[PDB]
Amino acid sequence: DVMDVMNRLILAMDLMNRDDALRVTGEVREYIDTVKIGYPLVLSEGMDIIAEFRKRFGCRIIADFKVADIPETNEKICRATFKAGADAIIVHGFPGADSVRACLNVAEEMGREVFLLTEMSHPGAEMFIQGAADEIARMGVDLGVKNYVGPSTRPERLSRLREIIGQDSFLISPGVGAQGGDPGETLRFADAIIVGRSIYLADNPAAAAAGIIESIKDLL
Amino acid sequence: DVMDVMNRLILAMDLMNRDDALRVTGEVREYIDTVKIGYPLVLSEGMDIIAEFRKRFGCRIIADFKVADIPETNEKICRATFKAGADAIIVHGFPGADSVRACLNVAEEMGREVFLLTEMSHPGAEMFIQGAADEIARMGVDLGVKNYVGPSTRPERLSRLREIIGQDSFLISPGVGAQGGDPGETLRFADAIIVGRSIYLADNPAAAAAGIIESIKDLL
Ligand SMILES: O=c1cc(O)n([C@@H]2O[C@H](COP(=O)(O)O)[C@@H](O)[C@H]2O)c(=O)[nH]1
Ligand SMILES: O=c1cc(O)n([C@@H]2O[C@H](COP(=O)(O)O)[C@@H](O)[C@H]2O)c(=O)[nH]1
Ligand SMILES: [Cl-]
Ligand SMILES: [Cl-]
Ligand SMILES: [Cl-]
Ligand SMILES: [Mg+2]
Repeated sequence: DVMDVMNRLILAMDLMNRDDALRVTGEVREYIDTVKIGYPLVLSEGMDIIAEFRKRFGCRIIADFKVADIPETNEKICRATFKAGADAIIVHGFPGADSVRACLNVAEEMGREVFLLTEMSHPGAEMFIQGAADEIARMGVDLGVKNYVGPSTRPERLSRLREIIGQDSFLISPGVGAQGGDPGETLRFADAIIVGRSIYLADNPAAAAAGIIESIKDLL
Repeated sequence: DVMDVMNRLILAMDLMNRDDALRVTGEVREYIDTVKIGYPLVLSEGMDIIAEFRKRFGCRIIADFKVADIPETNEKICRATFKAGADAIIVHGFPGADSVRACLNVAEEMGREVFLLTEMSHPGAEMFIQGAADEIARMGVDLGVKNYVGPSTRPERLSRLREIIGQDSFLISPGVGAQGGDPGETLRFADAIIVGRSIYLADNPAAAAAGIIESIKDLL
């Protein structure tokens, strides 16, 4: 009972121009039915971009908003985001359980899903997030979180996060390609990989996506 | 050399419809010249609301976006935010130094300021953020950050943050009113207080703002 991500591949659409974002997403549509839309695109083009993607493509939308406020503000952010048509939203765990619970409550009420971001993929994540991440994950499990995000760039950490959340939980993982993570190795632990620049900056994004999929063909 | 906030009072405009947000801000305009605009309003009404506030009120705009992504994405968020006319942006320190530096770089390029959020005001902040907060503040100092955010709801923690950053740094503080923080006590340590619901949900927002100011009149 998890979202059925085509080819285990989620596009991180972080182009900031509507025309370019629409073109590239359209070009890879035969390979990907799940698109992660974040603030680079939303702050450049408006929340109506979610509407436009739904209209143009047959794609699920994950709003990567890394929600990280107090409970009252988190509730408002989630409400606005789901109102706009996002299927799911990504929330930070480091602000604590009440902040996460606020998002879960709105998602339950509105019939949508929360993804909990545990450890991040960039070097700075080692300073504070890494040391909290196992506990953030355990907190997620205690709160009944079913969907998680963890880092492709640290296979040992991604493996531990998978252990904590169990095989039944859904885990997606960014940092593949540009940040150095390997698609096949990441899919040992994650249900789906998130890929941005490797696809959207390619001369031929469709060929780039098809190439990633070919490399993981035996894992589909 | 620091931001000059009228009446040491920053309005947290978290109403989610344009008409109400503009009306209430108009009602209190004689008391403030600095407005914090966050995702509740921006995700509901669009980034164009920032220019509209500048057109109507001439106020400074702090974009409270809790920026908490990897460096590459942080750059794009800051660029989109400053393009919309924000004077400053609030950035989480928890994701580490590289993520903060990404924001500082864009702010310098566009003539804007970064505010570093150290400890948060809500109960969940105790789980992970609080234990990292002094180190996050020292990181800010090392990075040359001059503007900080810390919690009205824990004056002893707010005082410690002031100690770390020094008297020359600029410190603003939310959690006043609704979350239990006291305006005058908070201004012992913060340069300015952030106030949302105690004003914008009041029967008479102007009288609410006037009342807060009366209570701190000997601190102005
Ligand atoms: O830990 C994380 C969490 C993320 O959401 N992301 C997001 O995943 C995407 C990665 O894109 P890319 O493949 O271009 O590196 C970006 O949208 C980024 O904001 C990440 O890189 N690391
Ligand atoms: O630690 C923090 C950091 C914040 O930015 N905030 C923000 O400050 C505002 C507080 O508003 P209020 O006065 O209604 O509690 C909200 O916009 C909230 O998102 C906070 O409450 N605590
Ligand atoms: Cl709250
Ligand atoms: Cl770093
Ligand atoms: Cl909590
Ligand atoms: Mg007083």
